[PDB]
Amino acid sequence: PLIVPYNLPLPGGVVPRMLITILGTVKPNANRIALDFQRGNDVAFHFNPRFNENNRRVIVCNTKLDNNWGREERQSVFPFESGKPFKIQVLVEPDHFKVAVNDAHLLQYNHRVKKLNEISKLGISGDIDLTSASYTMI
Ligand SMILES: CO[C@@H]1[C@@H](n2cc(-c3ccc(Cl)c(F)c3F)nn2)[C@@H](O)[C@@H](CO)O[C@@H]1Cc1cn(C2(C(F)F)COC2)nn1
Ligand SMILES: [Cl-]
Repeated sequence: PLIVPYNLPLPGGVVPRMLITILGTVKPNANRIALDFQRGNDVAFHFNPRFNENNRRVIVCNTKLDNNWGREERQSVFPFESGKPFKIQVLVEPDHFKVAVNDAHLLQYNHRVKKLNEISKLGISGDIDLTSASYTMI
């Protein structure tokens, strides 16, 4: 187990068939979780579970370019529960990131940042106890 915030290096960036697995437990009374796939200061893919946005649970995804957030993609399907162990899997495909939680498909996010081989860091932050962060090629 690791203390958040945690930075997982992605040397030479990401590539199709790369499967990133994040294991942990959501804290009790969690407010937020964030995964940030970064290309330098740009955030290619921000994955942001919010547990109380106007008393609703929502997944927010976005990209940050030149320090500016773009158009949010939102999902009401919310597989996380406070206090419970989770597995987030991000599968890199040619045209999108595919996300599954606890072995159930959640969403896809089309690549806005095109240079996959420069997306060289994954930041993990928010209201979790982080057990592990690793990747493999499927
Ligand atoms: C409150 O900041 C968040 C941003 N955010 C979260 C974290 C964050 C830090 C620490 C932790 Cl531990 C953690 F979990 C975290 F989510 N940092 N930045 C990020 O979630 C962003 C996603 O779109 O939304 C917000 C910023 C934002 C959105 N927008 C609009 C458009 F441009 F997107 C939507 O109408 C205009 N303008 N600004
Ligand atoms: Cl944090």
